[PDB]
Amino acid sequence: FKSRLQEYAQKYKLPTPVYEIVKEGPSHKSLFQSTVILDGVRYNSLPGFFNRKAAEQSAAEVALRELAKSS
Repeated sequence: FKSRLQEYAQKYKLPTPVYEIVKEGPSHKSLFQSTVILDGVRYNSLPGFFNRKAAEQSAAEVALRELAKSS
């Protein structure tokens, strides 16, 4: 959520988005999942990521897309 979406939440007077990170699977074949929670609304990233940054970006994309939908 950090960046544009963060500034948006601030302008929307919404509670600071909560970032949670979930890591599962083998130590050599691990998968990352990012969850961004904003005002009770949960934004889950896509599965099948092998990088924390990749999952985080996906989570942000979901939040942004859902924002455009609500826009």
